[PDB]
Amino acid sequence: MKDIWHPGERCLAPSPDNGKLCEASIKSITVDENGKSFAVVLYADFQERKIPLKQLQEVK
Repeated sequence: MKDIWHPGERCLAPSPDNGKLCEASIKSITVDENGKSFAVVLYADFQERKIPLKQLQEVK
């Protein structure tokens, strides 16, 4: 809850290949009526995943 995420920012997100962390970029951030926040994350081969915002991690 301490991280502050902006669209366009580099992040670490669960890879679609193996689930391990890999570098990616935030395409958009959405908050919904339940209050849950998620990012649309874009990976290096242009795959897209819907990731809960709390699952992202800052790049090392």
